[PDB]
Amino acid sequence: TRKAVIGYYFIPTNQINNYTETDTSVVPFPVSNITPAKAKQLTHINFSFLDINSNLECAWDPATNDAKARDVVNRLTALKAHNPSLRIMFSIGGWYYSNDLGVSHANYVNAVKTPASRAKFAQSCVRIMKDYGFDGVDIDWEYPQAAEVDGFIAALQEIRTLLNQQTITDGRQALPYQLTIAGAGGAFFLSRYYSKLAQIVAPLDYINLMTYDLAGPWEKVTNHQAALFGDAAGPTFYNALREANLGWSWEELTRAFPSPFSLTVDAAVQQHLMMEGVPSAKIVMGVPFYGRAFKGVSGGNGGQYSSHSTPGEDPYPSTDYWLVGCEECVRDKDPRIASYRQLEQMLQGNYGYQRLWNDKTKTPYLYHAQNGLFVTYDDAESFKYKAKYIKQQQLGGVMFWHLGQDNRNGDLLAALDRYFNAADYDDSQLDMGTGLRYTGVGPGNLPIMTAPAYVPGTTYAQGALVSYQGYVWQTKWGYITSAPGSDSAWLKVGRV
Amino acid sequence: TRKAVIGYYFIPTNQINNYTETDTSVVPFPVSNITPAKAKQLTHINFSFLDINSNLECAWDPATNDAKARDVVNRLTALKAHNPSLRIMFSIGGWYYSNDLGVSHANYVNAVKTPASRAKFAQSCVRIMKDYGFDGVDIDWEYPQAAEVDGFIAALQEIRTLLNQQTITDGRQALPYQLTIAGAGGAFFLSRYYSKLAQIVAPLDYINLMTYDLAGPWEKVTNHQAALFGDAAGPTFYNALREANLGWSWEELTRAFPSPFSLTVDAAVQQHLMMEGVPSAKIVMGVPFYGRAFKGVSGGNGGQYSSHSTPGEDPYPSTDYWLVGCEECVRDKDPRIASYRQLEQMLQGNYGYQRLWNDKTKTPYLYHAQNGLFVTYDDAESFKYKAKYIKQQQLGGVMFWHLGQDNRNGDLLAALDRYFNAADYDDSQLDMGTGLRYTGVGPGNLPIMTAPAYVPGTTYAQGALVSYQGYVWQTKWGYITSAPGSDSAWLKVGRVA
Ligand SMILES: O=C1N[C@@H](Cc2cnc[nH]2)C(=O)N2CCC[C@@H]12
Ligand SMILES: O=C1N[C@@H](Cc2cnc[nH]2)C(=O)N2CCC[C@@H]12
Ligand SMILES: O=C1N[C@@H](Cc2cnc[nH]2)C(=O)N2CCC[C@@H]12
Ligand SMILES: O=C1N[C@@H](Cc2cnc[nH]2)C(=O)N2CCC[C@@H]12
Repeated sequence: TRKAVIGYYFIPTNQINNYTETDTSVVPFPVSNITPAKAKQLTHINFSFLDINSNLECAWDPATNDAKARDVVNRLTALKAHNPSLRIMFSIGGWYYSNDLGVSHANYVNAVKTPASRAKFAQSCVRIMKDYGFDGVDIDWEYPQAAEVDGFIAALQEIRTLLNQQTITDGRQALPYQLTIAGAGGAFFLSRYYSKLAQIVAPLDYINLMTYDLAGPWEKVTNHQAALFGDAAGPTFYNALREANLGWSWEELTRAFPSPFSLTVDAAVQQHLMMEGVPSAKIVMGVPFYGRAFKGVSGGNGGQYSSHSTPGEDPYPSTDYWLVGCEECVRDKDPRIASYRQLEQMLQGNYGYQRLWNDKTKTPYLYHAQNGLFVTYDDAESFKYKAKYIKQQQLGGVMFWHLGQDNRNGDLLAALDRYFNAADYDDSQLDMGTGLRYTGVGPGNLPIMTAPAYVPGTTYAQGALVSYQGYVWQTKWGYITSAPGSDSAWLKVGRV
Repeated sequence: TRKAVIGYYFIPTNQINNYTETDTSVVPFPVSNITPAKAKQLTHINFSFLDINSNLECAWDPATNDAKARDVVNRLTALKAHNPSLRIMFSIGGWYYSNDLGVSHANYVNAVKTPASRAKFAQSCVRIMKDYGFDGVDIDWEYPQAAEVDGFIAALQEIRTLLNQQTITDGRQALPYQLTIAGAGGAFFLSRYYSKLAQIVAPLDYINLMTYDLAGPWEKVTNHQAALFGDAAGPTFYNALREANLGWSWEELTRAFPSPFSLTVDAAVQQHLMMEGVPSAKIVMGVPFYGRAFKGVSGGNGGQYSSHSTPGEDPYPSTDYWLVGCEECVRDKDPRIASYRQLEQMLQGNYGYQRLWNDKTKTPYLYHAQNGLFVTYDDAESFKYKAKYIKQQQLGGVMFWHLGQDNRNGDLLAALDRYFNAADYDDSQLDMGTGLRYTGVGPGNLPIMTAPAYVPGTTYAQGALVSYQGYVWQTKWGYITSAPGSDSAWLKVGRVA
C-alpha cells in the first residue's frame, strides 16, 4: 500500500485576498509552485486554515474574499489532473484558532457539546467540502480536553457517517472522501485524550502526529525538536501519560510509561501503538520543513542541551532579528523559525554556521560559534531514518508543515517520495543507530508469548506465567490462589 | 466510649462432641476457665466456628452433636450474668472453611449471589442467632474478591436490616444485636476488597483487623508477626493496594501506597483510615495470643531478619518437634506455633531462651542461641503500645485470637482491660518510639490546604497550587492552560476549608 505523503498548503487570508502567482513579495508560495512533479509526489495536500465560527459551523475567515478563495482552491484541485490519487483536504483549526487561549477556542468546545451542535457542525464540514471541491475533512483542534473528548469523538463519528454516504452518492468508491486529524506528537498534550485514542482513531483514515516542536524557546534547555530516537545526554521529561484517565494499575501504568523519558518521534508513535484498537496503518508521522532557532547558547555540545536567552512569547516580543543570514525571518519578524529553504541558503552563505549531526537522534543541527546560536531542523538525511522507521513500523505515511518551506526544487518532498517509492533507492543497510527507543508496553503491543494453561485450584508462586483467556499472565506476588482477571495479583504480560 | 475487647472462643467439633470441664487432655480450654473477672474484662466473645452449607444457609458442622453444642454456647451466654455489656457473638467462616481452597469456599461465593440467596442466607444467620441464644453475627470470610464483593456487601446490608428488626421485636434496644467481620490485616489480602471498604464497613458495628500473621514460615526472612511500627532493618514488602481497582492516577497511587513498605499493624490501620467513609471508631485492632517460631536462624541480631529452615506446609509435614520446652507443640503436632501461655512457661523453664525487645516495632521476641530459634509473639508489654495506639487513633478497640492461648490467670486479657479502663494505670508518658509510621495519603484523606482560586485563562507553571471546586490542586508540569479536574495536568493535594 502506497505510503501517504500529506503536505500542508497554508495561506493567510491577506494573501488569498491579494492572490498572485507572479509576485512572491505578496504571495511567497503560490499554487503554481506545486509543479506536476510535486503533485505526483504528494498523496494529500491539506489546505489550511478554516475555522469554527460563533455559529458553531465550519467556515472560512470572515475577511476572506470568496471568489479569490474559490480560485485558490480550484488551482489546487486542478493539480489532480497530474495525479489520480491526489486528494485536496481542507483543515479546520490549527494552533492559532484552537489552542486553549486561541481566538476561537470556545467555538470548538461548544460545537461538539450536543447531538444538535454536532449534527450542525458535521453538516457544515461536508457542505464546505462539497461546495469548494475538497476531497476530505481534516480537523486540527489543539486540543480537546478530557471532558470535551466524548463530544469530539461523537462529532468525528457523525462526520464519518456523512462522508461515507457522500462517497456513495458521488460514486467515489475509487477515492473515498476522507477524515483525518492532526494529533498531538508529545505526551503532555496527548494525555488530554489518550485514554480514548481507539475511539478517536476509529472514524479516521489517518491520525497525523505533530511529532515535531518537541523543543522550543518555552523549554529551558535547547534540544532537537524532532529527534527520532533519544540521546541520554539530552533533557528528559515527565511522562504525562501515567496521569491519563486510564484506570490502569500502578504496575500497568509504570511499565507503559517510563518517566522521565526522551520526548522523541519514536516515543509518540510507540505510545499510540500501546493502545489496543489503534492500527499502525492509520498513524502518520509528521515532520517539520522548518527549523527552530535559539540564541544565547554556550559551547561544549555544539549548542545542544544548553541554556539560552530566546523569548518564548508570540508574537516575537522584540525587533531584534538575530538569526544571521535569515532574510525570511525579517520578512516574518521572527528569528526563531526558519524554513529549510532559508536554512539551506544560510549554510551555503558563509554566515558562520556549522552543520552538525547527532547520530543518536538521527537529526542535523546548526551551531553558530561566534554568536551563540543553535538551530534544530530536519533534512533529506534525517528523512532517510524517519522513512525507514515508517516502513519498518508499518505506519500510514508522513505529513509535513508546510509546502512553502521546502526549497525551490522541492527537495524535501522529493526525498520522502524517493524513500518510499524509488525502485533504485535501497535502505536495507541504513543503520538506525543506538539512540534510545521508547520501551513502554501496553495492552496494544503485548509481545507474543506461551505459557501453560492456568489450572483452577492451583497455587502459584511470585513470577509464575500462565495462559488464560488468550493472554499470558504473571503473578506480582506469591501464594496466588485465584484466576487471572478475577485476582488482581496477575499482570497481563503477553498474548496468544 | 468503652473500647471493645473481642476475644475468640474457638472449639473444634470433636471437642464440642466430647465436651468436658475436667480433662484438659480432651478440652484444653473449657468455658469454665472464663471466670466472672474475665467475663467482665471482655465486651464480646466470638464463639467459633459455624459455616455456610451447600444449601447456602448458616449452619453448624453436620458432625456436631447439637445438644452438646447448645450446652457449650449456654455456658458462654451464662457469663452475661457477670457483665451487662457482654455479647456472645458467633462467627461464620474462618480460614479453614472459607479460604479460596477451603472446604466450604463455594458456599460463601454462592450464598451472596442474588437477592434470593442473600435473603435466605441472612434469614438463616438470624434464625441460628436466636435459636442458640447468640447476641450478634460475625462473618470471617478470608476473603471475598473481585466480583464477589458487591454480593458480600449486599449480604451484610440484609443481615443488618434483619438484625435491626430483630432488636426491635425482642425489645433489645439496651443491647442491640450486632454485626461484625474479621478483616484482612495485611495489604495482599486487603487489596481484594480494599476499593469498597466504606460500603463493607457501613453495615458493621466493627471490622476486626487480623493485624498479625504478618510474618510466617511462608516468608524467606524471619520477622515480627505483628510489629506495631516498622524497623528499617527488617524486610519490606510490595504494596499490593497499588494494584486495587481504584481508578487513581499514578501519582495518587504512589502517594497513597509507598512501596516497598513495612508490613505492620500501623500500616493496616492507616490503610483503612486512608479510605473515605471508614470511621476509626469501627476499626478494631487484632492481636495474637500466640507466637510463631522459626528454626535454622542465624545469630547477630537475636534471630531477627535471618534466613531460616522452617517448613511451610500445612499440616506440619514432619515428626520433628524442635521448639524446646513446647509440650503443647507436641500435643498439637506443630512446633511453629505456641500459645503465650506455653511461651511464658518456656521462659520460666530455664530452657535457654532469651527474651529480647525491639524498640522500633514495640514487640518482644525469643532467641535461642544454642539451637538457633526465633519466636515472634506479643505480651503485656507490647500491648501497652498497642493499647495507647488504639486510644490515640480513636479506634474501636481490640480483638484477639484466641482465649484458650492466654495463660491460666488470663493475664493478657487482664492487661488489655487494665490499659483501657484501670484508674491506676497511666500511659500518658509511654514513649511510642521512632519506628516507621505508615505515611500514605489518598484522595480520600487529604489535609486541609489553602491556595488562591484557580483563574481561567491563566497559564500555570509546574508545582503551582490553586483551589478549585472544593480541593487544592498542584500542576505536575508547566504551561498549564487547562482547568483542575480530570485533566491529567492537575493533582488533588488538599481539601479547601
Ligand atoms: O497550526 C499549525 N501550526 C504548525 C506548528 C504547530 C502546531 N502545533 C504544533 N506545532 C503545524 O505544524 N501544523 C500542523 C497542523 C496544525 C498546524
Ligand atoms: O507555545 C506553544 N506552542 C505550541 C506549538 C506551536 C506551534 N505554533 C505555535 N506554537 C507548543 O507545542 N507548546 C508547548 C508548550 C508551549 C506551547
Ligand atoms: O480462622 C482463623 N484463624 C486464626 C489465624 C488467622 C486467620 N487468618 C489469619 N490468621 C485467626 O486469627 N482468626 C481470626 C478469625 C478467623 C480465625
Ligand atoms: O498459609 C497461610 N495461612 C494463613 C494463616 C492461617 C491460619 N490458620 C492457618 N493458616 C495466612 O494468613 N496466610 C498468609 C499467606 C499464607 C497464608
